[PDB]
Formats: sequence, structure tokens, C-alpha cells
Amino acid sequence: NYEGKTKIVKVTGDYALLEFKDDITKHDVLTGKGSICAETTAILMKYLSEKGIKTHLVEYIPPRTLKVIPLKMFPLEVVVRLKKAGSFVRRYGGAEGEDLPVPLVEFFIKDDERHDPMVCVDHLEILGIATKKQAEKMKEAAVKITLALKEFFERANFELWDIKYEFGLDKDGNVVLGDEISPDTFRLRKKGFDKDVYRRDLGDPLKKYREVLELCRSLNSQ
Amino acid sequence: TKIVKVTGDYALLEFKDDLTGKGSICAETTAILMKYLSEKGIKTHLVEYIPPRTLKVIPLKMFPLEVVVRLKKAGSFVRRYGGAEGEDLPVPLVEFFIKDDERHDPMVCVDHLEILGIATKKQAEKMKEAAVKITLALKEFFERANFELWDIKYEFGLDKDGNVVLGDEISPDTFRLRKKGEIFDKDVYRRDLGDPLKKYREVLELCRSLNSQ
Repeated sequence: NYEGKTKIVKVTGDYALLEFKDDITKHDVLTGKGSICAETTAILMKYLSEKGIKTHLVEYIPPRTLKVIPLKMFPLEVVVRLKKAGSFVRRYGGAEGEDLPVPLVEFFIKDDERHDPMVCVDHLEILGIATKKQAEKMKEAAVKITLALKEFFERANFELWDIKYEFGLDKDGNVVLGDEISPDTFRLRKKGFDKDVYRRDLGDPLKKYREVLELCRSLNSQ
Repeated sequence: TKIVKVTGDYALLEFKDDLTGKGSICAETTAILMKYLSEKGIKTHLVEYIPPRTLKVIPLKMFPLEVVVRLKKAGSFVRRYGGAEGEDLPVPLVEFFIKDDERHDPMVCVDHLEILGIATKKQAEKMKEAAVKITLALKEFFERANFELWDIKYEFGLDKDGNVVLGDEISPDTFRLRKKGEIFDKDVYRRDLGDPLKKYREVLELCRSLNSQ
């Protein structure tokens, strides 16, 4: 099968199973965190799929398993930034939290060894990782999804700072959103304080996850 | 290094040995390659070489960018993505780097240059095309003497009219050049480790010779 850092994938016949673990990356292991991420992923991806966006989710199998369609994944991490934060401020400066004029899409070769080096489309073509067409699809999908998700959390007055995606090809060569969608892959903040936020997070990390889930459940029932 | 100093309608770019005596060689090399590039239709800030270390150049508003063109996988390219050192690239690869020492000159794709206010798609786009042309013409130039260009770095700026122009210099300080069929030797690096100007001298003489010296 295959055991990654936060989840394990097991190919079962036609479909595949994706089990979310309780690990963290301040590495550790919070209890019930896998179930939380599995469910918010399933809620978010369901919302996306009924909109036409292709994702690998077939269904949610409580508590921490997702029935997914196999995909031939790209060794890539596609990040969309709506606001300046993280490695973005450390590389180009700016005000963490400042809005960008438009959504920024960045590619990173997923390679924990040499760490995850950034790449531009030209790189993907030369390294034969993806074609100019696939790359451009992934970019279009990433932004589409990012905006759709942005409007989603918007209903709750929460703002999406940035989020990371991973895509793959299904049995027909379609670009499909794989991986997950949870606090582990995106930075979401209250509409318009560092100290405070940092406090509860250090108090008990599982709190932001619980809050995100409840939030998704809430918006999901409307 | 070297120091630029405007002289009214033009500028004077003085190459300093900054501790050696390479500035003269570097200026002459830059003048020879940059002059050959011009007849190839490429636009550079070169007006003329004023021996032994100055260049009469047209004033330019420089882009805070180091644009790299790789012909073969080497240096930072293999470290980042692996692959065999010296392996030729299907097509030249252009990479952009912001000049920010405090931030370690982060790489930036086109969408960055624009979103960051550094350049426009059209400018970035243009620096790419030029960089590839210059590189190919330079690779061709050295192949006539059995030398292979591995990678090189250029800097561009905008002239008073606003178009992309090649700036800075072209010398051993900006490109990696090896003779085809070179087998690295321990004793050679070592002993010759006392003559830093050696590579500069051979390059300059290489260019003079090719310049139909």
C-alpha cells in the first residue's frame, strides 16, 4: 500500500482507501485528529465536486477513512496564496496577512529529501514531471477551487489565506484533486490576534481542527 | 566588482580588481563578447571599450534580477532536482532570481515578477527570449574552439526608451565554461590553486583568438 506523513493509502480493488492518521508535523500525535481531517476533507470535496470540480472522493467512511478513486499522482504540491504568509514573507518580505492583488499559484516538487524545491512550468516540462498543458490545467483548477473555497468560508466570516493542493490523473487522464483539505493544508483566519491565536494553539492544537470541522458542518447544513 | 558612474548622456562602467588585476581582463572580455552579440542583433548597453578596464555604456534602469540560463545540469540545479551533472538540457532553461542577499536571492516565476511589481509579463517574457538567444549565440561562439558553455547569468535594464537591454558584464565571473573533453585533476586544481587569474587569462585569450585575434 503506502504510508505518508498524515495518512495511509490502501488500494482495494478498483477504488482505494485513504485512512487519516493522528500524527502532526512540533511533530506529535493528537487524539482523534485523523477523524477530524477526514471528515472536513469529505465535506469540502463534496462541495467542490457537486460544482463540477473533479476530486478523488467517492465517499466518507467514518471515522477517518475516505473511499477514493485511484489516481496517478504528480510529485507536486500546488500552493495558492491569497494573502502574504509563511515562506512567502520569508522570501519576498511584505506584511504577513497583507492581501495579494490577485491569487498567486506556486509549484513545489514534493521531495522531502532535497526538501520541497519550488519550480516554474519550464522546470516541470524539462524534468518531465508534467506538460505545459497539464501544468496550466492544475493552475486553473487550483485557483478555481481556491476561489470556490474562499466563498465557502466567507459565509462564516473566515478568510482563506492560502492552501496547498496535489493533483493526479484518473483512468482517463483527467487532472483530479487528490490528497486532502484540512487545517493541515490551508491557513484560515477570522474575518479581519497573533498572541491570542498562538495561545490556544499552544494550549491544545486540536482546537483549531475542531473549530474548522464544526464550521464546515454548519455551512454544510444550510 | 566594478563601479558605474554617469557621464551625462552616457555612463562609464569601471571594472575593479577587487586585489588582483582581473578588472582589465573582465572588461575586455565583456567588450568582445558584447560587441559580437550586437552584430547578432542583440541589444546590450555597450558603446565601446576604453582600455584597460572601463566600458562606455548606455545608461540603464536595472532590474533587481539575476537571470540564469542553463545548458547542462550543474550547480544548484542538480542539488535541487538531482539528475546527472553535465547532462544537456532538451532546451535551454531560464531561471530568475531576485537580488536580495538578506533573503538569499529567492527564485521567482513570471507570475511573481509581475505580482511583486518587479517587471511586467511582457518584460519578463522579453528577458527570457533575449537570455536564450544570447546564450545560444555565446554557446556557438565558444564551440568554434571546442569549449562548452554550461550555464550563465545575465542582468538586464531599461534604456530611456523603455526596452529590455543586456547589462552588467559577460566574463568568467558570470558563466561556467569548460573545454570539451576535460578530466578533472587533483594536482592541477591544487598547484594551479596559486594562480587565480589563470582562468581569466585563458578566457580572454580564447575570446581574442575567436574574435579573430
